[PDB]
Amino acid sequence: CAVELRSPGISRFRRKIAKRSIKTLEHKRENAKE
Repeated sequence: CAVELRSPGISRFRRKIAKRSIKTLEHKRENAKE
């Protein structure tokens, strides 16, 4: 099915959920000491 060809349903919002969790992962070992 063409789920991400013309209208990517869920995909435009699934990444926003990941961008909120992944940012915390990035700000863990790279946001401590030096």
